[PDB]
Amino acid sequence: EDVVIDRNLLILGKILGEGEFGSVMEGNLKQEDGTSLKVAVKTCMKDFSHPNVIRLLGVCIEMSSQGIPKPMVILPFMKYGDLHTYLLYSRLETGPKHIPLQTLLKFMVDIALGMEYLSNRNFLHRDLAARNCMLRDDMTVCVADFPVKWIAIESLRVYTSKSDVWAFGVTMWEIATRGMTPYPGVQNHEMYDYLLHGHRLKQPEDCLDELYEIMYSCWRTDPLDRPTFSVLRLQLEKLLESL
Ligand SMILES: CCCCNc1ncc(-c2ccccn2)c(N[C@H]2CC[C@H](O)CC2)n1
Ligand SMILES: [Cl-]
Ligand SMILES: [Cl-]
Ligand SMILES: [Cl-]
Ligand SMILES: [Cl-]
Ligand SMILES: [Mg+2]
Repeated sequence: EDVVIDRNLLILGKILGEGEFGSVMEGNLKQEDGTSLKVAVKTCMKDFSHPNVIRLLGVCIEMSSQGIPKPMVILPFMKYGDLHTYLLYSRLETGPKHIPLQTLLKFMVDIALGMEYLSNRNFLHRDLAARNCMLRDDMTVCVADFPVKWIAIESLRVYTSKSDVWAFGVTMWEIATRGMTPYPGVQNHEMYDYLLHGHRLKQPEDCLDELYEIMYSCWRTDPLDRPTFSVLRLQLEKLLESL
């Protein structure tokens, strides 16, 4: 209840994208200090506080004409949008400049730092992917939105933090390939058999051997054999310093 906001401080606009239970609308939130803030409205998070984890600005429950409730979650606006679509733009003219290797690692580290936070609070993401990572105006990444080619083999139906590491591994692959779909040539219904027979995501063309080892360690068959987010973050931070 301490999260709720009076709708009269909210103005909706265009549609930014399509979400799970409905569409996401841009909007203006009139802040306490009287100013107006650009926000995103989707049409457990308030306890989260971390720069690489999406913050919740509040919630609105607009009543309809018939009285059926229309809940709305107020989130920050990020002009650079989801990270998946950003990777695709970068390899085109007009879009963002060619993303260097170092910057790509900074994305991975940010995500790693964000998952380290949620994993310390023993919170499972259950849907980590490059599409669910947003780029702030300072080009830092934050996790949000908490599908077969991202799910861990053991979960194909048990889920732990080590499954988030699996998804994190795939996300690293998405980033290193600048927006490729996982498992080219393989179809969704073949994934369990494909993984069960020991096959994993192949190494990208220009990717570093020591960067592939890190993301490969995310797909070890035994979840307990996989590294924690704290180990992963430091490995990426150290690989980044060696450039
Ligand atoms: C995780 C979503 C938080 C909302 N913030 C935001 N800000 C700007 C854009 C944005 C920025 C540029 C262009 C379009 N949308 C955006 N797109 C959504 C991303 C997720 C998707 O499921 C729905 C749309 N979200
Ligand atoms: Cl409105
Ligand atoms: Cl945020
Ligand atoms: Cl962009
Ligand atoms: Cl592959
Ligand atoms: Mg999403």
